[PDB]
Amino acid sequence: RFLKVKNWETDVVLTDTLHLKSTLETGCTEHICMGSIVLPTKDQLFPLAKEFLDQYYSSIKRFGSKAHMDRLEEVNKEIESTSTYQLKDTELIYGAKHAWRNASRCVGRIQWSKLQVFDARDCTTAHGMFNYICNHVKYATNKGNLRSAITIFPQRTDGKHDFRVWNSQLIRYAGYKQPDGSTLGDPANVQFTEICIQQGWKAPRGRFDVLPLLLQANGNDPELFQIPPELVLEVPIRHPKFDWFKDLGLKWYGLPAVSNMLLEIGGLEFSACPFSGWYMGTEIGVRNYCDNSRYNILEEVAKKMDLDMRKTSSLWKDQALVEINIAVLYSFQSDKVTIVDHHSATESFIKHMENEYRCRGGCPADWVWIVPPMSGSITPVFHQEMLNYRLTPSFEYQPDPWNTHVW
Amino acid sequence: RFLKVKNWETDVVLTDTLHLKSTLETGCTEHICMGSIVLPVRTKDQLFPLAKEFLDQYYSSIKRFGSKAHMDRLEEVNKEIESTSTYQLKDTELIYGAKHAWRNASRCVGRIQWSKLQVFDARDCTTAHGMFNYICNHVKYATNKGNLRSAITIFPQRTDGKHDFRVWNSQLIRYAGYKQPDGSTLGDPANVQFTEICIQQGWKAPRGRFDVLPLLLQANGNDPELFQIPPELVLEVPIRHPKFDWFKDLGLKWYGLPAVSNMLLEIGGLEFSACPFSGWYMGTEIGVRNYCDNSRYNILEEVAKKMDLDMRKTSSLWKDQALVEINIAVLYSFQSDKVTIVDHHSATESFIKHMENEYRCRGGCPADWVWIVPPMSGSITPVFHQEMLNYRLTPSFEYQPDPWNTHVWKG
Ligand code: HEM
Ligand code: HEM
Ligand SMILES: Cc1cc(N)nc(C[C@@H]2CNC[C@@H]2OCCNCCc2cccc(F)c2)c1
Ligand SMILES: Cc1cc(N)nc(C[C@@H]2CNC[C@@H]2OCCNCCc2cccc(F)c2)c1
Ligand SMILES: C[C@H](O)[C@H](O)[C@H]1CNc2nc(N)[nH]c(=O)c2N1
Ligand SMILES: C[C@H](O)[C@H](O)[C@H]1CNc2nc(N)[nH]c(=O)c2N1
Ligand SMILES: [Zn+2]
Repeated sequence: RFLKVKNWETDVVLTDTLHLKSTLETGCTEHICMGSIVLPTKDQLFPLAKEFLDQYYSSIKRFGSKAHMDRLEEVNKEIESTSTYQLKDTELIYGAKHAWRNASRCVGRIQWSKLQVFDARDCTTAHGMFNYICNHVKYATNKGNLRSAITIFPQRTDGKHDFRVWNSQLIRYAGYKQPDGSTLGDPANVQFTEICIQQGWKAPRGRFDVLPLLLQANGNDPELFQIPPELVLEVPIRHPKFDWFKDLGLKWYGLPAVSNMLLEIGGLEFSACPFSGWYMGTEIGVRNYCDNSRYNILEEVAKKMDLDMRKTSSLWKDQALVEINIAVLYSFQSDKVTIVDHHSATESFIKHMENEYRCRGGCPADWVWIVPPMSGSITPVFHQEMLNYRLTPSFEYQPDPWNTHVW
Repeated sequence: RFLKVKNWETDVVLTDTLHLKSTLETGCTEHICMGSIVLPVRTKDQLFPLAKEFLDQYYSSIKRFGSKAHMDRLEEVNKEIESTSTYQLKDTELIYGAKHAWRNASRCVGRIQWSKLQVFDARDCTTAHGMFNYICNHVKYATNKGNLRSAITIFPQRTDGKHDFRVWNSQLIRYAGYKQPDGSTLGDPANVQFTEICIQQGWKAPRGRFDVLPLLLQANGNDPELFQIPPELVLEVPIRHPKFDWFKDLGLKWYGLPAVSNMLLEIGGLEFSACPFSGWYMGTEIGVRNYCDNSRYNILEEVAKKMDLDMRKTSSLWKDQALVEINIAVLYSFQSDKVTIVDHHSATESFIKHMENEYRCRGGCPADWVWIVPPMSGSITPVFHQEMLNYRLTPSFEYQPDPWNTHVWKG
């Protein structure tokens, strides 16, 4: 029932009681652990609504009050007659902040309660979506002093009227396969980049082409839109000591803004719900630049540091990886754009765990995702036992709509 | 029912059917994953099925499943069990047994090596002194003057669990750590408690940053007794850096032979509570963990100082810079002295070919992602991008409590 988590660096032991209020399934059984797998009705809706509203009213310390009780009735009546219901603004804001609070894969949740919510449930068209998004981008960016935000489009209905942002992030770079055989730009977005061009995007066909947005309103065929270039804050990448570094022509964008997820609040499904905070340095320096499936630039970088690339045991990949990441951090900082390093992020996430443990009775955390893709054991989270479980409200991965929609 | 794992870098999808032969539990449920938790006397009743399972396995793999030879051995073990309540493994079974425990060790990146394991059978051992000598020979053979070879020594199985063979050291070779009256430890901090226990049994401690602790050995459930590994048997590598000449002046060395002595080898239901095993190091075990954990030698501060890194903001990645140099030094030192070591790139790459081969020939390979991915440079090693299934197969190595917590003293 009660379960302990031990930190093996500090010996601090925490007791998790929050898991018993756990809802969905993990993918694991008594027989098999799936911790490292990336993807493991009126009757159905009311329990979900009730469960959500009970946590809301308890959170505002009016559990069992008439204000509480009255609301449970109204939602039930609306379900029985309308087949869905609408969240109050208070509920929407609480629902959103908690979906982030419950995201077991996010190292940055110390911040969870500072989420600016933009209610875009009155949106009806893709142009409308584009407007709400540009406003999201500008508010969030704040000329480099980034602030967390999420924008919530209308909730699923019969499911054929879904609002969706097709891009996986508001801001990402194109990818083109070349007659050469290699790939120009980001090969993560190759498919999506063709889909855009296959819908009349004049792609400048470069390495760092900011992609156009594909907005789907009300289950309609989606449309292209170019984020005002002045709204996309980008950072040229230089090193505090390697002068030649800029000659690689590396740039990255300041705003990570995840837009392919599904927000579930009290049984309601918000299928377009882009949110954004700010980067941990390693997301760009380690993953975006150094993954083989990505910009994959280690080979070329080590070659400029004059490192011995003849044997893996010289650790040249490792030397170059550090420098690449020093440079990302330095570049963003020089330009006063919010970024956080993995030491500082993970340190803040331990403080946030301890808070969640005494304050909430626990904190679902996915260790595989929380530990940075560099220097794991020199970050405090490496030594921290974490329990992983699915609470609601939540964000959930949804598959690329192009796999789904018809025209 | 088949399960698939994806490699997110290569898009290679594998199909695991071996998880179907798993019986033991994981600590996980449909409602909780305990994937990151470190730790999540047997009756005749339960024993024969475990024997039977095991021997069905052995005979399958030698291609004798169903043979008169297989049925005879089942019957013979059967009888032996109800007559004497336990049973003895044949040699061929013991060897098969201990290879498979390593094979099934899901937290072990070194398994491409599994079929090459030198089993020493120490099941005629009866005293601690007997234990010392078996172990000395283990260490000599395994070392092989720096050209390390994998080995395990198996002392007698548990009986009533009142007569256990134990090695009190968690590794056969490990440095002392001595807590000072001011809170600083002198030496490796992981071994403070064991160090004191040794000191208590009358070991006279040199008290330096690198003293090789004595073996504490328990035979037949008896109290244990001290013993010095002969120093000429203990291969050590002083740590220097290829370009940094001041690195040697930090006075660091490490031992060559990693030899886990605190685990339990279960084969066909039998429990071998002393089965020290040894292989060779992946460099990061020393360079990242042993040296750079805060709870270990903690040399980061000292190394980065000497390198003149900017130490006033963590965002200089000074800590990350110093970590790499230390790891370069470890691999450099070991190669220079011709002591076997493998780097984390080479090791994870081998594990991937191993894993892939293990799906092809065995229908799977249990693997614990959290332990397999190295504790530095995770994503630039290919295991990071590897989906893994973790499950428990027997034979197996199990953790067991430190015995001073359990052992009842005779005095
Ligand atoms: C404020 C700074 C933030 C930091 C530093 C941060 C950090 C991260 C990181 C490092 C990851 C995994 C990254 C990856 O490799 O893909 C992640 C995942 C995630 N984060 Fe955050 N986060 C922040 C803000 C937010 C916000 C505002 C939300 C939503 C309100 C959020 C929700 C999520 C979710 C749902 C995931 C899992 C994504 C997936 O499955 O692909 N985070 N976070
Ligand atoms: C060929 C040399 C080997 C290499 C490079 C290697 C690699 C490793 C590493 C790096 C670990 C985890 C290290 C740690 O953090 O404690 C490990 C764990 C383990 N290995 Fe190996 N291994 C090797 C040989 C062996 C052998 C010969 C056996 C048994 C015959 C074995 C069985 C195990 C077991 C049971 C664990 C888990 C230990 C625990 O849970 O504390 N390995 N392996
Ligand atoms: C297949 C699949 C499943 C899943 N759940 N997720 C993905 C996105 C991939 C995975 N891992 C990297 C990449 O996502 C790209 C990075 N995501 C940014 C997370 C972040 C950081 C700071 C602030 C934020 F608002 C958000 C793919
Ligand atoms: C509590 C607990 C449970 C468990 N299963 N294990 C431990 C040992 C920890 C793991 N990490 C630090 C320390 O183990 C240090 C010893 N690990 C060497 C593994 C190895 C490498 C190469 C060849 C070999 F034969 C063996 C503690
Ligand atoms: C297969 C494995 O689960 C996969 O590569 C994971 C590992 N940990 C991760 N961790 C984070 N933060 N982001 C990721 O994309 C991944 N990928
Ligand atoms: C809490 C966490 O499970 C623990 O610190 C683990 C993580 N992964 C590890 N991986 C290896 N190889 N060795 C370890 O000691 C650990 N420690
Ligand atoms: Zn699990």
